[PDB]
Amino acid sequence: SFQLPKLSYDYDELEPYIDSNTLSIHHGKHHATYVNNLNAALENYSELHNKSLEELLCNLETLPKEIVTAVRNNGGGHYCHSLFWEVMSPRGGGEPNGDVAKVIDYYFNTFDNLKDQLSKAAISRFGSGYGWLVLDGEELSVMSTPNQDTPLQEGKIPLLVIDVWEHAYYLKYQNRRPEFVTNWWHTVNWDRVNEKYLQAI
Amino acid sequence: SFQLPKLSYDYDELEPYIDSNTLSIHHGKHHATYVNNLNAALENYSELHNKSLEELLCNLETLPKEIVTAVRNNGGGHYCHSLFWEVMSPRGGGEPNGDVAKVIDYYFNTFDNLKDQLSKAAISRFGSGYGWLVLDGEELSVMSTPNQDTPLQEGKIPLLVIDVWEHAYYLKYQNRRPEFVTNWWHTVNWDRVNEKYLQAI
Ligand SMILES: [Mn+2]
Ligand SMILES: [Mn+2]
Repeated sequence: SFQLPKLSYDYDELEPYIDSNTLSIHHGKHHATYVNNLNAALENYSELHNKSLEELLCNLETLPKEIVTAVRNNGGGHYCHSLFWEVMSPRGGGEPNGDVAKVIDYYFNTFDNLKDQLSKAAISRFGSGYGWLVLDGEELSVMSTPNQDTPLQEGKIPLLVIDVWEHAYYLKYQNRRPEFVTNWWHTVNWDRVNEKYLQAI
Repeated sequence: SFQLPKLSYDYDELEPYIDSNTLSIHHGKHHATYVNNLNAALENYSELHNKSLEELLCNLETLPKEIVTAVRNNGGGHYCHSLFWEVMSPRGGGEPNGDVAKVIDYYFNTFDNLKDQLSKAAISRFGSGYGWLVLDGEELSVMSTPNQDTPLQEGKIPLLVIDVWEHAYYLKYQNRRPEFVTNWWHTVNWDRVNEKYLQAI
């Protein structure tokens, strides 16, 4: 039922920021595996077949105990990676544009300050996880999550995410997570972020 | 003044099971960083300068709140990597020997069954962490931990450990964690596992 989304670009089109082999494995093995495991967990619970990915991740307590973890982990993996691919682009980078640029300045004063704060949140996530920009009411804030956990469980709406699982960066950057994060800003699709923000409100 | 331990073997000596680049970075960068951050956290707390690593990690609940996470994470990293290196060897692999082989048969029926159980525990540890063989009273058992957490916390004594942080295996095995686990078995220093068992009594 859940499907692996096609990327908007080819596996070599985020070079040199993200290497081609990594993008192909990260999408075609890691993300594909979360989708397949999510579908396996839900196969035999047809009462859940019409839940959207968001509904599942917003209501994890109410699932059968046999599958809550599988849905948390693989549903999370599906959600997080799907957003990650959407917010990068072969012609991204630079400063925010559109309506969201304005709300960014409102809450962070400058874009450079947002970049500093999200970068710190991502680098400071110990072990596997993500850094996030979220809408919490009218407010923009930065946070991190462990593993494939998401902000939806907390009522916050993701606009932008960076994957700091070691698989996201180890082939090119090895232990140098901060160098990966510095490079990742060059890929950011501010057009798509602005679309996510409008959707959110 | 914790120190990075010397390996018992050169960086190319676990080939072809673990690549030399990985071994060099994993010991010389990752493990070194945990040691350096551990020493940095303890520097301002003179009370603690004579506590052993085992003491620190068995009594986290009592450290200053300003540094407990730093000690858990970096003390953990030094403990876990220090054991990881001593349980592998260029002479390792195969079926267990010595007294521990008899205790393995006693609790698992056969060694092949221990191997299945520990491999499963390592593979199923979602995110970053470790798989362990521990002594829990007189009884030996298999478990996993997240991040740089150890069984000491819980009163159990480590005899053997596998690192399943992605940094342990990504350069050679990428997403194929099961393949990495299969190869790691060819490295196991059963002499050292035996010594750790005898001491655990
Ligand atoms: Mn990922
Ligand atoms: Mn490690």
